[PDB]
Amino acid sequence: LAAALMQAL
Repeated sequence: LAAALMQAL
């Protein structure tokens, strides 16, 4: 999940 959200950066 972390990667799924951190793609924003």
